[PDB]
Amino acid sequence: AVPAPNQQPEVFCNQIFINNEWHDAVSRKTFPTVNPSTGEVICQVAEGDKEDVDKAVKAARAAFQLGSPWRRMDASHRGRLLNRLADLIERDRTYLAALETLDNGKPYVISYLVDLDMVLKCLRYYAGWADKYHGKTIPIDGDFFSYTRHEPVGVCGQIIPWNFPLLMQAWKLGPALATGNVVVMKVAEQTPLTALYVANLIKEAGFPPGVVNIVPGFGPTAGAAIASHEDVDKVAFTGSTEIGRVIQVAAGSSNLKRVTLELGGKSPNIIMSDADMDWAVEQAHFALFFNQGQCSCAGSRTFVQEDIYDEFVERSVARAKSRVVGNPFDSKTEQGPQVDETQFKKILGYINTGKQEGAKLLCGGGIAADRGYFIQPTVFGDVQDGMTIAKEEIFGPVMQILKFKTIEEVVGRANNSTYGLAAAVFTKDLDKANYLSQALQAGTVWVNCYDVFGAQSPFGGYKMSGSGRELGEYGLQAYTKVKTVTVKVPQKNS
Amino acid sequence: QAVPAPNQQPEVFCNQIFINNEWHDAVSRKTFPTVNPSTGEVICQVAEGDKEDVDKAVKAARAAFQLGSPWRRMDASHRGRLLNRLADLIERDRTYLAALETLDNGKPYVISYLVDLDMVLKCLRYYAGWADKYHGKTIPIDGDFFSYTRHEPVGVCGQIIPWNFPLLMQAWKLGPALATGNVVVMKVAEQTPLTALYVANLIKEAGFPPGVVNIVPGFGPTAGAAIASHEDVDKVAFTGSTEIGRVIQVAAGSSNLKRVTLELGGKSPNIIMSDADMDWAVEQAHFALFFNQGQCSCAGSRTFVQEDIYDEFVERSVARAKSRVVGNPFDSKTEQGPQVDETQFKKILGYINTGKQEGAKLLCGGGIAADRGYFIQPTVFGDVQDGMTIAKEEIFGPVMQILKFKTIEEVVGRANNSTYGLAAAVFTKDLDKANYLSQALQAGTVWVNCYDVFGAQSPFGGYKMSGSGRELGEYGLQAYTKVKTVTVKVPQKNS
Amino acid sequence: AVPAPNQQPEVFCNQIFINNEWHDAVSRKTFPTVNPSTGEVICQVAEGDKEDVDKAVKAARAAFQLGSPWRRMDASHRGRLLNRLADLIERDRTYLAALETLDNGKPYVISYLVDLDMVLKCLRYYAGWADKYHGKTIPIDGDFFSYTRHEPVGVCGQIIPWNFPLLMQAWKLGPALATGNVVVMKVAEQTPLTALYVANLIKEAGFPPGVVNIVPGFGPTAGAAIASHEDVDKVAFTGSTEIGRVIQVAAGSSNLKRVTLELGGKSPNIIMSDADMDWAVEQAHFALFFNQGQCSCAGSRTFVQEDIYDEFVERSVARAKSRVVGNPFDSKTEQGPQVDETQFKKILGYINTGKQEGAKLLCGGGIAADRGYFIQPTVFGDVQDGMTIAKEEIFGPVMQILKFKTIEEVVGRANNSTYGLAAAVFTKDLDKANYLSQALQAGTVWVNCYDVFGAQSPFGGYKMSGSGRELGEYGLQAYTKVKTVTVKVPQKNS
Amino acid sequence: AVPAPNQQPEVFCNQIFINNEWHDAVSRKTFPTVNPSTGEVICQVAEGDKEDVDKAVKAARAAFQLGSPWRRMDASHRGRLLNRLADLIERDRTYLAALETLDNGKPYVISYLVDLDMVLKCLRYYAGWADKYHGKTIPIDGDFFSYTRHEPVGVCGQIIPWNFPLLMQAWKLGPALATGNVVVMKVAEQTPLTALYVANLIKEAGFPPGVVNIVPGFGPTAGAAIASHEDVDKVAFTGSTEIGRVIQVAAGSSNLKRVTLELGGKSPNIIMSDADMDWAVEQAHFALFFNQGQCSCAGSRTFVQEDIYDEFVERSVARAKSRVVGNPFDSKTEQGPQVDETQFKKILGYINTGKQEGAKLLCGGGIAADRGYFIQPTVFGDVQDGMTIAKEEIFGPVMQILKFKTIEEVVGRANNSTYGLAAAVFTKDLDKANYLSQALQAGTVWVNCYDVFGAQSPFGGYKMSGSGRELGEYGLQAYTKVKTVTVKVPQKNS
Ligand SMILES: O=C(NCc1ccc2c(c1)OCO2)c1c(Cl)cccc1Cl
Ligand SMILES: O=C(NCc1ccc2c(c1)OCO2)c1c(Cl)cccc1Cl
Ligand SMILES: O=C(NCc1ccc2c(c1)OCO2)c1c(Cl)cccc1Cl
Ligand code: NA
Ligand code: NA
Ligand code: NA
Ligand code: NA
Repeated sequence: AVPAPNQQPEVFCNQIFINNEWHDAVSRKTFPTVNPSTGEVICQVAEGDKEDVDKAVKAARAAFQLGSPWRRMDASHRGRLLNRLADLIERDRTYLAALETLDNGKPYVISYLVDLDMVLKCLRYYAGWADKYHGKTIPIDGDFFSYTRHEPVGVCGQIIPWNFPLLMQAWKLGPALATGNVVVMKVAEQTPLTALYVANLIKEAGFPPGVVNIVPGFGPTAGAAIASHEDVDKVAFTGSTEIGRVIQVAAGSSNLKRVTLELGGKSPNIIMSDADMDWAVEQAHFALFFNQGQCSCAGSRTFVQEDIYDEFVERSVARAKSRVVGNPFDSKTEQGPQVDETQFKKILGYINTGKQEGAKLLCGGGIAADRGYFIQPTVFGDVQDGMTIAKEEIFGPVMQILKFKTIEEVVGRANNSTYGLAAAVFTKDLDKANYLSQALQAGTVWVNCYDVFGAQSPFGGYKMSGSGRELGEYGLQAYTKVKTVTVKVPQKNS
Repeated sequence: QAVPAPNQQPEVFCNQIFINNEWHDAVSRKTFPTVNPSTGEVICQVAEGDKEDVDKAVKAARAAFQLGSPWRRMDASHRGRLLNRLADLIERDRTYLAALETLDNGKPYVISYLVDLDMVLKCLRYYAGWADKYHGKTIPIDGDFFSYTRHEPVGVCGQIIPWNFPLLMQAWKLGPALATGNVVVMKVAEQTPLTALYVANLIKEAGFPPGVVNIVPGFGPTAGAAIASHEDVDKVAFTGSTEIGRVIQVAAGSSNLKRVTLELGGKSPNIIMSDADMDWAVEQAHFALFFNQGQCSCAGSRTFVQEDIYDEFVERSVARAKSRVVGNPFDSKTEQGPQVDETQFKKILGYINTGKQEGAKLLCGGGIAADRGYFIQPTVFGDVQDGMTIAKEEIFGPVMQILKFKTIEEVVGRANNSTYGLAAAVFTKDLDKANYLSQALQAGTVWVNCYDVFGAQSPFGGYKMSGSGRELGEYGLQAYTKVKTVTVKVPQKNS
Repeated sequence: AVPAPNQQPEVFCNQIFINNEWHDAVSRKTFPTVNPSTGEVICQVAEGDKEDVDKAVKAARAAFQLGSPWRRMDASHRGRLLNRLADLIERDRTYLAALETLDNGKPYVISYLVDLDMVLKCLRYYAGWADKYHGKTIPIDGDFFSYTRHEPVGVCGQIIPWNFPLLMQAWKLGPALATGNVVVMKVAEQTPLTALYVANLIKEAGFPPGVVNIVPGFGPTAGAAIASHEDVDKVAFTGSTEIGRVIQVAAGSSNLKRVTLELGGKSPNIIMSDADMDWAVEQAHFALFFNQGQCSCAGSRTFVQEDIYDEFVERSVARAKSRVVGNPFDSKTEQGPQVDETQFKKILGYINTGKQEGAKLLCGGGIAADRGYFIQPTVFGDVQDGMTIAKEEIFGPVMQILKFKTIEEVVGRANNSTYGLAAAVFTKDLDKANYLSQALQAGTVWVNCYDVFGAQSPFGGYKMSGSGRELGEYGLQAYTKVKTVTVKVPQKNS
Repeated sequence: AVPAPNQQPEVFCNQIFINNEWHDAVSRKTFPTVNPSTGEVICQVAEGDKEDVDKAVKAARAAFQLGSPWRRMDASHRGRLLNRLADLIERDRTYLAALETLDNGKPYVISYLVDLDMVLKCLRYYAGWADKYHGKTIPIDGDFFSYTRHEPVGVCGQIIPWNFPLLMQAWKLGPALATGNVVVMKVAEQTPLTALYVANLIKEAGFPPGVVNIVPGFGPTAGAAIASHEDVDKVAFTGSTEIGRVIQVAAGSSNLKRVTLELGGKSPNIIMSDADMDWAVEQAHFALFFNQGQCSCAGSRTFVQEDIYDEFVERSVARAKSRVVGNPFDSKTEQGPQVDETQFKKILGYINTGKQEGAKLLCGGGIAADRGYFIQPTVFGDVQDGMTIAKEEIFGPVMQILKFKTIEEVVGRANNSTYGLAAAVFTKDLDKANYLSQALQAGTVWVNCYDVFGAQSPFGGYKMSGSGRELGEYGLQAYTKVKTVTVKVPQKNS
């Protein structure tokens, strides 16, 4: 049950957010953001640059000063505030789902039922962590009392992508604020709007000024400013593998700030011959096509055992051909447009590359509409490991199906990747499942499911898919600094 | 490693009461005989501790626990060193202790050596590593305060251990209590005090301060009951029959509100799905029931077998029980030794006669295996029904119950229809069946495609009437730890 | 600020709460509850007994059945429910605060600012714990995958005292529900009203029927029925130590149910000569007299170093004499009546006992008013360790001041007690504080403060003051069962 | 209680350690290691370069392969091996302490009682962690079973310094091997000998070949090759802040490997007017001069309250003048030589800068012997914040004493540093101790003591002092990779 969408949501916030106030760029420059369904400009947005980031970092640093409201505040109260934000986001849930859909392209039903639900669950989960992340009292040798405090890292720079604007914002803000940090956040030029509105609610919820600061703008400018800043303590970045290198380089050439990265992937989805066919087919479709295919953990390498290959493919093509593409605000729409023109063209490039290399086109393969960046759900069969489409992140509605024989074989082929973000195993066999989840070199391994995310369970990549983890108790460690205090005592006893 | 040839008649060097690192006679000067179950002959006399010797033990322990004492001041890391030393000393005397364990208890020497001793060693060494790693917390309390917790020793811990695993039970008790800075007054089984008393000697040699560990051999209703009722015992831990754990607890509740943990009986279900690996399932089910002469609280004493494989399984099961070699525990061919004593001997025989009378199908064995010693034939009952006494009551002997079932919903309900809940097992190749069953079974430990798999790392304990609280793992430390909160006014609290 | 109270609040809930339903006793019996300030009957309340307990237990068992809504419910959602309950409670904060004062006698200002706030903070704390109490994956020897599940204990009997009716309810429900248990709760016959109103809010919050059942009645009847019930998996009791020994006895001869107890105390409050005099004096007054002296952790043995003893006693007597006793609804009132005639009489007896013992009566010592159960703030000086008033829990506004010379001396004297619930030290010296915080045999040691409770920090007794802990992560341990699952795997790797 | 030293220990191991075998450098080149007490060459050592690092890494990768002896080994057994290694090191304790002194210069008595003891305690501490670092079972939403495996990070590059050759090696090997990692370790060109002997003991203990590989050589060559390697999964560096940057840059332009740094410091040692004079003076001397002043956490900024400043400075100078410099093998020697000519000249240069900037040279300040790199214990008084010697890590026997007035003042000046490795407070006051321990921006705060290390308490810096922690349970985090496994189940229940 979903409330009727306002298909033309008004935009209220489009400037830079610092100290709970709205600011034009120092330069007074602005940039257009576009509706990827129509190609029409939604509105102009403040274009943040190095000098704007400087203002934002200075505001955060002051907010973080010892004895400030934010620093003195009860941990439990940081929790109440996160809970209040959740309630405000829920109050304006219909509006935000619509705004997300307008700015990003994903179906309003998914924005509402998935993205918005997950945002509420993430903030609410982390609200609970604010006063429960304990330090230790330590049985150290000698006549001493030793213990640790789990202190905030400090000023945290956070750069989030366009594929899940609201959710990614929440994945970052939850652990950061629960642990008492202050934030300087750069949002994607493609999808700045929803985050800017949330900043208004952050103000409304009662967060002290300077605790959260959002600077819309371009990456080569605003993003690198954060990563290179001499007073930023930590930088978390979710984006492509390409941009990620550009960040850790800039971040290491400054003040030795802490760095975490959530990057691309080429995740294998393995279908053993004893898997439930109907289930494995629907899940493989879901695994790849979700969010217009725009997921780092997309199941973009579908390994199918030879004995069931033909039937699996047969059933998969029918499912991809029945996938409804169109107006994101139509309840019946399964697939919206790609986020922008640059993505649109790049996806079409990979499709054409697939054909040249001898992959077998089974459906789609071309443009799905003359208006907006709609691409047809595309499926490639008989893919081989050495193909570009088998190796590179496409980030589009393009599915690759490979055939294997043995379980030992597929382990080697699934693991032969510079990526290692996620993987899946579909089988009914207890031993096969335990064998594969242990042997697969990925941060998350799903068994008989896919894209199962909980605020409670960590997500992150092995290898070149990134470092560190988000979500769960683990997501706190990156936003925490350990101080050991060791006190001479008259006589230590047990 | 290879099993060294055993001295089949090892000498006894310790048979008295151990208090403050010294050997005592009982006050009454009374001693009692401990028997060799393989021959029925007396091994030696053992000082017979009673309440008055327990009072000496508790006084001793209390003194060693005093603020400023060597034990209380000792670095936690050092308590770990002490535990490793003890382990090193036991490994030195492993051949001797393994043989002594066989002499006093009856279990095959090869098993004492390769199983019991290895597990004792692994248990002590594991907890040696916990000594300096069980942290309290610092806590982000509201207001201008600094709040933290100290995990302090619970104090004077009375520990009563059974006879089925004398060395191992000792280790399971000493490991966590010593790692966390406690002192102990231990009462060992009258059937098997010898090995525990020799280890008391090793505890001295290892360097533990006097009074940290005190051992009082004696009888249950006297020595054991005195620990449970003592006004200066802070914790009592009892492993044994469900029947006696009831008594022990009843005593603790009427004394000083001491902390109590129990490790009691069971009638654990071993569930064989039709898709199980047959040969594997057959050998594991045999092991699951017959191990240690069937003398395990977690014995797989209700063998549920899916109807399609029932006949084959029962046939293979009876073949294996028929081939199981019973005899002298020092002969390497022996898989089964005598039961622990005559009382058990007869109780098991009684249960067998009950099973026959109540209409269970006697498939093999069924009576005495030798004229001398407490040897019983490995016994298998087929067509066992839930309502039968032998399907309900713990037998603690080499008596196997095999029950037929049809569906997975059926077996879960039947397995869970028990006052016990110590352990359970599931043999199947299907992921969903394993997961469905491991979640649904009301048992403290669930084994999947294996049985009797223990590790110092993984907690062990029962649901329902099989006791309360756990042993082993990090959880074993909780029952031996006391939490103190210290909350301090500070000038200005900041994150 | 504090809103004006309705001094004659209406009563809505006075029956037995089972399956979200209000029931009369099977016997149709009711009992009168009395207003301690006036000695007048407030209303009649259903008198539950063994048959009513038996119905409650059955309902709880049924709600706890595998596949039930409460068992299948996401842990995070149990969290939502506790937060909703807290919200409904805060909604009715002004009303519940007045009802608490009417039935119990404590000053309304304190019911509102202390009791009700701590109730809210408690439930909101545990809401956070619902989906964060993880089991473990364990590196066991051999080719095995071993892990633990932290399952609920099941049907939990909870018996709560009359001194903090609402807060003790929360201390019990928070952890039990966060961990997925079901509850059969016996409330005190002196103060059943506020707890019954909360049950109404538990139904309104959306808790499934049977998850919380509340049976008002008497101890020898309803209480013993819970403790002795064959189908109750755990019993938690807070109250006098004598009655605690009975509850622990009932559980032993039934079904080996897990029992935790929170019992009495005779907590030492240690004042070193280097302490802040003004703070120490006001804190020692607070520590003994708070809640009409009706706290098990009351600082009922005030040890004062001999060099500041004369001055401390002077200030302490003056403070006691100025303490305003009267209508708990008058904002000027610091001290209401004792909870009932039985307590009233007990306190009078203890006062006389001290007098006959040769303790010096420095002020008070009699009845403070005609109506209700009011007792004059009373102070004894030159108290000795062997005195009955120095050893037994008085649970009234009766202060015991003792003189000591050295720190090594006061440690011994402080510890020479069969109780061990709490302790405090007042000093400015770092080493003195550490020495004493380590040496005192108490579950809680306060330094330069007293009665500082936080939802995050555990509370419970050493020795005969009880077993187990409430509050904090520790509060969850008693409400969880550990299950180990150990699985054979093909080949264990790190 | 110290065994007599062999003042000329024989060298048995001087090559590259790969696969438990001793290797010459590919180029066959070698370099001299010097005795800093005599300036004379002890012996030549294999000069490993990029090609050799390449061999070692391949060796490590092979030992880490799924199904290998190290990967299949019981975790408890990894612990048994660490204990065996510790026992072997204890067997050869006299020899190792003598060789440490010979190569490094530290007093033999210190090498024996401090260094080797701490080495033993570190290896034994972590041996105990081997089978106790659990993953989690997670109460995720939905019908799933979700859990984490704590897997090894893989091939770990470890570059260690020359100030604590043996202890540093153990600080790295302990956590790394306890978690099942494999290691390529680069030892200091100045002190490579003891570490290579320890590798012979690693072979003796029974560690599978390729689990530990040691490549002696130079920083710009061997050290850089490790950091830039495309098959190294993690890099841990300890040394100057300068080189730490080089490492973090090289380690970012390669394969996004994990990086932890332990860098320099300029740690504030704060003496309040109510401190114990005798104790504070001896401890401030220890804090600075320990190990020829060669400790990153040295108390190289001694702040003294003006009321006690004069007396503290007088006592400190007297103690510095009394410090015995000489042959490290002489039981009376308190201070040996600096590590090498480079450091020798660098410290004398800092001394020169100190005099040129107008800090009061109170004692020492020159060369202490005609042979070897001995420098007199030096004390500067009236040091100001803006002086080079008050800002830069000197890493030698050069003490700075500063005057302050208020606790608010000293807090601001102590934190006014790009370094935050450690700090200390000497006071008898409870409140002052707590205010400072919280306010000081350092990774370790000592109260009424200094340089108190325990295997159990974590160590590491804030800001430019590095990232991450060593020792304790936290020391395990940088060596662990988290895999989340999420499994579809029939019907989830609590
Ligand atoms: O709808 C779901 N995932 C969609 C999804 C895919 C990729 C994502 C994501 C959500 O969040 C970030 O990346 C989903 C499902 Cl089927 C089961 C459990 C929990 C969740 Cl959240
Ligand atoms: O008001 C307080 N305590 C009063 C109090 C006394 C005894 C109690 C209690 C509260 O809760 C149960 O027992 C109080 C104080 Cl002075 C400081 C910090 C936090 C709190 Cl909650
Ligand atoms: O000798 C000690 N520190 C000397 C020391 C200084 C700097 C260090 C170190 C040891 O290890 C690495 O850095 C020391 C002390 Cl006084 C007390 C407790 C534990 C320790 Cl280990
Ligand atoms: Na857009
Ligand atoms: Na015997
Ligand atoms: Na009342
Ligand atoms: Na050298």
